[PDB]
Amino acid sequence: LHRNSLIVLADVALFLALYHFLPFEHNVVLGISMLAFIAVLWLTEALHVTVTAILVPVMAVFFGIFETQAALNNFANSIIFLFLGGFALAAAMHHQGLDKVIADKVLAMAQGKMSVAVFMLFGVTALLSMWISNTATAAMMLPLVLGVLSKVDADKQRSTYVFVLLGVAYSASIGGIATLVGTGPNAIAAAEVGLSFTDWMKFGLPTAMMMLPMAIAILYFLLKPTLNGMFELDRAPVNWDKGKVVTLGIFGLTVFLWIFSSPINAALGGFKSFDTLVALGAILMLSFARVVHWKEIQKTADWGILLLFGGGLCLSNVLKQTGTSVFLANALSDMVSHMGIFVVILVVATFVVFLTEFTSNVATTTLLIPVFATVAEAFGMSPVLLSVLIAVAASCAFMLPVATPPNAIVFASGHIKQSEMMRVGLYLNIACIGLLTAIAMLFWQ
Amino acid sequence: LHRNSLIVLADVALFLALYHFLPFEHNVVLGISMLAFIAVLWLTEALHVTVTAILVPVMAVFFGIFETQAALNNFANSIIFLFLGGFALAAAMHHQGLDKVIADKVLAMAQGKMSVAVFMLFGVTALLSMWISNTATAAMMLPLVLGVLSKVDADKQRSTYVFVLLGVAYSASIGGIATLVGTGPNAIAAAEVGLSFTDWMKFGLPTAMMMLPMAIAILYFLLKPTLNGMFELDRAPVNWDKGKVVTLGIFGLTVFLWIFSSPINAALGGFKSFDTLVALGAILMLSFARVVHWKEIQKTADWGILLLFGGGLCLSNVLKQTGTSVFLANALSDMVSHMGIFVVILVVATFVVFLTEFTSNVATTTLLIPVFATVAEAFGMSPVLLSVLIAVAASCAFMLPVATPPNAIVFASGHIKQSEMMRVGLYLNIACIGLLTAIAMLFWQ
Ligand code: NA
Ligand code: NA
Ligand code: NA
Ligand code: NA
Repeated sequence: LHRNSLIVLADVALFLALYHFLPFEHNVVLGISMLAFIAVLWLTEALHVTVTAILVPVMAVFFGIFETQAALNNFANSIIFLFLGGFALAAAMHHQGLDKVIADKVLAMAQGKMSVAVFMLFGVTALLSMWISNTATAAMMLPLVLGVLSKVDADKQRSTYVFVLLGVAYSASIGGIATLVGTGPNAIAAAEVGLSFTDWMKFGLPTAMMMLPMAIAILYFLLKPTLNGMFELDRAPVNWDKGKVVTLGIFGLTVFLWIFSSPINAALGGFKSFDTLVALGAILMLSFARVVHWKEIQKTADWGILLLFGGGLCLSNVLKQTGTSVFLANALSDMVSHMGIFVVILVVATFVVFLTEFTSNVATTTLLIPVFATVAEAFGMSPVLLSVLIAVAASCAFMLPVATPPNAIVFASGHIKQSEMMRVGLYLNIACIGLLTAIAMLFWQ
Repeated sequence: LHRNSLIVLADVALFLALYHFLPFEHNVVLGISMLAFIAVLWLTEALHVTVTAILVPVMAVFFGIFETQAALNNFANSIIFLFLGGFALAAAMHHQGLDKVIADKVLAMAQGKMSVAVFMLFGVTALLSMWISNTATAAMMLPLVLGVLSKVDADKQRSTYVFVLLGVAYSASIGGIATLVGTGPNAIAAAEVGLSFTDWMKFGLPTAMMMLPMAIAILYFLLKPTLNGMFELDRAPVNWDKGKVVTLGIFGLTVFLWIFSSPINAALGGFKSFDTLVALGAILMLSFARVVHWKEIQKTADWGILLLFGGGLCLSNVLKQTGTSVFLANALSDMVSHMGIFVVILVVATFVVFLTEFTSNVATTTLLIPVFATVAEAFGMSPVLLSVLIAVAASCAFMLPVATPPNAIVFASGHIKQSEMMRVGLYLNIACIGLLTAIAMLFWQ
């Protein structure tokens, strides 16, 4: 009866059709049929992204691709735990309120000017996003933005107070592209290609550094009348209490180890997934130091995403084992050799940047990274480039809401028009396809 | 400064002491020192049970027992997922309110009599517990019990209304010993020795059937004046709405497959952890049938316990790999051969039944099952017996509150005295040590 129940039934039909009708060696048919099936379910979101994630192994197993345990093992991948460590680290500084104090301390640095208020609102949203989340950083910033944009209250004077709402909802998404914790895609890239925390920062941070000015410049150079206004610093001020200095201390130590993971680990006897251990060491320090309880981390942790990661890793392995990765590489062989590597990464960059407007950031990365990385490997090229690219571009959701929760959060502010966001995003999208294809060309040799 | 911070520091000291001072082959020292360290942390609960669980792998890995990934893989064990399926199945019938309707439908079967009210209150709490939880079934029953015990309101007439409060808090714990979903210990036993869902029901259900009458008989034959009273059926009645019949349908189908897993799987081509698949198939059916959203399952699921499971599995493997399992078997060799198998299981049964009053149900099972099962295997005996026994006896917490949340829930009802519970539990404990040692002897050949 429901829309989504039909999409599912239509998909079951599609699979059954592809399964019986495709003219290839059995394994490839199965792999293709599965790929299409999952592809739909994550794009349409007829079933919750995570339910789909769980579906991958159960299928794999039933269609004899893997044994039950072999398939589930995917879910305990070390990056998944690294991300859990990220969730715990966030949970700590939110419950501690260290996110609030970094907001006030930097926001009250601006004396009483709306000019240097919003520019410091974007700079904080981005810096906080690096470690916390997007969905979380946005919902946490909304009250702080509405507080400031209440002096220039005139909402007949909209474009003063739309530049700042849409400003943070992008700064949350751009701040995610900074480190391996922050947004899902980055994790799925790292898990697929085997990146360290300090590896994904070498890519992402430059890109975030580049993109945030480029994004504000585009919002600015539409309709900004914000060089005017005054402040209302209205609420109780903040102060470092029982180890908000300790949470920062652990955080600092954790981030330190993460950056210097390469020499620290090497000069420690080279432990296997060192970053994940650092992330668990975080969980342990944070608990021994009593600074955050567990019930907090259980609420903060998005187990749905943690599960999703594994569902997609499983998929990747389904593609390899069935030889679907190699079959597609053969199929694309003529096309990709006729295309330049510029052409390819331009097409890839464009495809996602717009496909991410329709669908969930992760859901698409969980779909695309496996297909692309594994096919790239069949061609005997380094799957890293394409993967990192997909992961970044997936977080380039700037057009409509429903693209990312940060978009839908500043939108529910019953003010910003559908039409408005759609065309700033349309510019920013293209702006990015440039910047990415540009940077992706520079990170080659 | 805090109590627990010192316990931890004292433990760090203890480890360091055992590590440097024990006079054995390196591996055994390491294994022993670890075993002791963890043993403390789970018994004292100086760090949250789950934080300790995470500590196992991080140790294992740092002390070169396992590689980082190999260690984490423990957490994706198929039973862990089977339990997640249980959490989803529960989440469904609670959000759907199918737990409420099974309460009313059976409670309103009793026309207006307190005699057949409380006897049907225990029978429901136990039946609901089989699938839901203990902590959850208890907190869900408390309002339904206080509703009934408001006609015989006279709390100078306490022992009418203490027999029923303490009655359900035991019926929740006894109902847990029925199936593989229900309480943690049962899962940790199944994961350790490789039990099917239908395997742990062959043990547990008879034991629950036996124990519930035996427990009420002991509460009854203390201070019961409840053959008197009348009903106040006060609140809106219940009715089967949008697929409360569907939730029951899936539930029924799931439970059906679980029981008949053996012939269904065998006549299907023998898939590996069939029960876990059935449990995931539950999650999928429940979502396709739209009957429960995911955000619900993420709230219901105790990820803390799911993580704990893996922490203990890891431990077990730490014990094997270091040969600590074999070293202890050699150490106990003279003692256990001097003891009868009766003597042994009597000592085991007694030890836990009382140790579970001081500590968390799971925490102790996660500690003891590994030690006992792996040592039992070194003796070349079937680790099943001792394990099942420990898992059951761990859920025999009847004395003080803080033993189980169900105990602490009916206690916060600002009525039942410390002294009262402590001596009913003291009888019921001994009563069980009999029943278990009795049954455990019968389940031999
Ligand atoms: Na982020
Ligand atoms: Na998106
Ligand atoms: Na239970
Ligand atoms: Na207990």
